[PDB]
Amino acid sequence: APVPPLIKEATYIEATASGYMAEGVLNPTIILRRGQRVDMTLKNKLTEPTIVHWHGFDVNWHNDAHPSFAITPGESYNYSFDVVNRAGTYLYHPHPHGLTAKQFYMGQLGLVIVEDSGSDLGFKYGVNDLPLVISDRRFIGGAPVYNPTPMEMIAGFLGNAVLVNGVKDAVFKLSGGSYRLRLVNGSNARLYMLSIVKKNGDVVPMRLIAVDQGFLARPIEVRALFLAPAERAEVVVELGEGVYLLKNTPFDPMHLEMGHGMQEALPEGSEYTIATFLVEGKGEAVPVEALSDPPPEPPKPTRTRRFALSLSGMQWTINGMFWNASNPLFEHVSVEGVELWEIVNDKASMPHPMHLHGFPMWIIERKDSPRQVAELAVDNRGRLPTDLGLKDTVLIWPGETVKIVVNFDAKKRGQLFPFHCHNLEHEDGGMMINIAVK
Ligand SMILES: [Cu+2]
Ligand SMILES: [Cu+2]
Repeated sequence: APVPPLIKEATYIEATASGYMAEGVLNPTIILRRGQRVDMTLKNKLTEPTIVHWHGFDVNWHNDAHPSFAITPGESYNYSFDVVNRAGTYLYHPHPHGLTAKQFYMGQLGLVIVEDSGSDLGFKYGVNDLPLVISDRRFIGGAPVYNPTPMEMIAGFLGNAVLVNGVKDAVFKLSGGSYRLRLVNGSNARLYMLSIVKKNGDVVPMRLIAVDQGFLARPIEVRALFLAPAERAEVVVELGEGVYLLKNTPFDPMHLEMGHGMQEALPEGSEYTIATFLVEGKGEAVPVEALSDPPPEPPKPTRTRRFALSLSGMQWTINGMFWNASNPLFEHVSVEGVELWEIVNDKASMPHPMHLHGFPMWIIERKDSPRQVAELAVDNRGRLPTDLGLKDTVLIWPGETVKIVVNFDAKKRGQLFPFHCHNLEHEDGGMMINIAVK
């Protein structure tokens, strides 16, 4: 069961080409307590600028940290803030404009686990509480390469092999029993439709217990789940003796941005094995029923804002806007109070996992979703099981409209927070804008 080692005291971290180094260990999982103080210094050991982003964290833009605060090689940057996020699985990764995709892909990506009273639900990290960070790489000669062509910058860079926690053909030797699996899409662009199945047997139901920003009100059994870049989904499964497989099952990738898609070595919608679970012996049963940290009801919006996701020529845009490299402080959108955002993805487009920094989002409704998505919805608002928890990254399919509500807390007025697609090629391509809180 190869998973990232834990790091209790993350006071110092170095950004290296192979990933974050702290205490001699690469990309360790930073575990924190809701309410505790974080204080750590980032040192840039790269040959280019960089900055760490605490994905999904409620912090000020200085501790976000905003792309404009990126540091040069040799410099350091200090983060100091109180952890006010709910128990959940978050991430820490690079955010320098134009260089994020490569740094991320070459190795810079770690997990941030926030714990609170009773959040471990009886599971032990590294034993039966397993984070599965799924990523893909394009191997040439057995080594990963990141050489996106202009067309791949438009569509997203897809690898020809999928890894779990940095391991190719990932295999887990487990004992029979209950397992909490923290599914994390750590890929640059690849979308997954995840299912757990008994080898040459049936699909194993997964009980979804948490997403990006924490626990759901109650567990929700699902058979498959879409997981786009940066989305997180924690599920509980009961494994008996035998062989189980974490797989990608068939779906329509909907690459309609430039005709109908390009030739791929490992088709996004093809069936393939992500990880193998060799379950042998009798292990511990961990009863899960009550999740004691429900998500709050969404607030009442006083203003509706429409967002159009479109490809303008060779430039991905949001309401026609895109990042201004010459002015990283440009205020694309001025917001205040509680707003309802209607995010509409063009038909001649591709799925985009939109992510908002600094403020979590409540998913209100999905409309005009493709059938493969509509069939998975569990309420009359077209919402998916993952849409039922508080989120920070949501997938919007071509032709689909996803409505979300966000509380732009007045406490953060005067600060800038990025709103962008988490497909890293799109992000580096400029599909990111600043949200200015007023
Ligand atoms: Cu973020
Ligand atoms: Cu995108």
